[PDB]
Amino acid sequence: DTKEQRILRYVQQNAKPGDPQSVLEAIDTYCTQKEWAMNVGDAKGQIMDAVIREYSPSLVLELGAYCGYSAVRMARLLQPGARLLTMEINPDCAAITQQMLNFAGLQDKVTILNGASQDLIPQLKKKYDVDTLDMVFLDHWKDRYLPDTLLLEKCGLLRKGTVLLADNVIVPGTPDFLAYVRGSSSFECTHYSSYLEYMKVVDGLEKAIYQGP
Ligand SMILES: C[C@H](C[C@H]1O[C@@H](n2cnc3c(N)ncnc32)[C@H](O)[C@@H]1O)NC(=O)c1cc(-c2ccc(F)cc2)cc(O)c1O
Ligand SMILES: [Cl-]
Ligand SMILES: [Cl-]
Ligand SMILES: [Mg+2]
Repeated sequence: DTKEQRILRYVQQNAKPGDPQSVLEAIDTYCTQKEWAMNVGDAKGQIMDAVIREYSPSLVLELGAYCGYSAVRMARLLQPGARLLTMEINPDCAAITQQMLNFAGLQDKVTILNGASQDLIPQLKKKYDVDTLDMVFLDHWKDRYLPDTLLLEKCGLLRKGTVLLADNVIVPGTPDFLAYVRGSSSFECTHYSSYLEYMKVVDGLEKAIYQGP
């Protein structure tokens, strides 16, 4: 089996069904003590929590679900009736994410789509009945942050106030995306310095609020 399968099994055997916080704790324990994995982690995850609570978004889009850690993290703080859509290109990881959400009891709040963000984004309006997004969490391939931001705008999915929150802007790094949003009058940016998940290595989140054209 794979690392991701081991993580899922660990959660199933060390967390409480229907208890998202126990799921996050289980994943953090496994990744600290057993095998590292690219979940956003507790350090950055606390910042994410603070952002989600500030904005109380009704519709969030996540790019790059992996095992569902961040989807659990965000969805557990959404208000009743609010929704998360998350995309994952790797079919094995999409199935793990689905099962992780099911175990957490969040499956009614979250739709996990198996596919590439650049193919699925242009379908959101006609196929998934999306008007505009309140928040976007970018955590997929780092060289796709910029192209998919531009794609989101082209598709009419951003509104005044939409919050983009980007993981890994320092490690592995997303230098084109950071230069772009920081230099654009269409975004208001804030940098939240933190640490790479499960590691004593500096990383950060960037928040970029869309201001319109
Ligand atoms: C990119 C991955 C996260 C997931 O993104 C999905 N994905 C891809 N492209 C697409 C698409 N176009 N559409 C949808 N899903 C998509 C994929 O299949 C992964 O499951 N994340 C990382 O590689 C990542 C790596 C590190 C990292 C840091 C220090 C190191 F020494 C080594 C690795 C830390 C992090 O925090 C990460 O987030
Ligand atoms: Cl994650
Ligand atoms: Cl951490
Ligand atoms: Mg990441």
